[PDB]
Amino acid sequence: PQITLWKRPLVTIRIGGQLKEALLDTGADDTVLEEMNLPGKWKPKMIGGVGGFIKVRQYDQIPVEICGHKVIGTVLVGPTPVNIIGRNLLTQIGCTLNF
Amino acid sequence: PQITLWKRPLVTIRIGGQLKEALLDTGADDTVLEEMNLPGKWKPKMIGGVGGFIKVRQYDQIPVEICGHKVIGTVLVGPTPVNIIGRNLLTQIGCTLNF
Ligand SMILES: COC(=O)N[C@H](C(=O)N[C@@H](Cc1ccccc1)[C@@H](O)CN(Cc1ccc(-c2ccccn2)cc1)NC(=O)[C@@H](NC(=O)OC)C(C)(C)C)C(C)(C)C
Repeated sequence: PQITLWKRPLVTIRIGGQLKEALLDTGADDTVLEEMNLPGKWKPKMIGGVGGFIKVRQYDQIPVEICGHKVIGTVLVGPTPVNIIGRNLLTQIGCTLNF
Repeated sequence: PQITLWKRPLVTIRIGGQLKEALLDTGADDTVLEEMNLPGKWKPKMIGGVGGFIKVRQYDQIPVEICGHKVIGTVLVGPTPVNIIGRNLLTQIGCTLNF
């Protein structure tokens, strides 16, 4: 698809049994999801945005379905205002900015 | 051009004679520049990112040059860690997210 930017670029994603809305974010290095109890090992990290830092849990090698595209990578979980799909997963779906 | 997302989509912008590096950010409603002086009236605004809110100064109808494209719109100035080009100006350059 070709997504214009008059509205927030929100899509539905699937992570295990859970459907969520998430923002396609070219200004995010990383994918950050709202609080959820994913399986397996995690590492505590801090990530920075506008307004300062938040503490997140880093889970590696997590399958996520984004608009029917299957990706597998790193997901951070923490007190983000919105679910954010960052470049680490945008690159796995083949996303580019065009103008 | 087409910009891949392997690295941060940083581009050079020109504003009022000044060169700046800025991030093309589909996850930003607004364009927000690091602290700088601009002419004309402004008013305070609070904008929220992942780590909370910052207070910025809102300037309307500011011309910006982004990758050869002349745009005019609202620019927020304040304590952002990075210059951000948000959807208000991305729409003016006709940017789409493609995958
Ligand atoms: C290298 O660090 C990052 O990549 N940081 C990312 C990040 O914060 N990205 C910012 C751009 C950025 C990059 C580097 C340093 C600082 C900031 C944005 O891509 C995503 N972010 C994601 C975001 C989106 C919505 C909201 C929000 C806020 C209030 C109410 C509803 N939503 C908060 C954060 N958007 C905003 O913060 C924007 N906020 C905004 O559009 O609010 C409507 C601003 C910018 C206009 C302030 C994450 C923490 C998401 C990984």
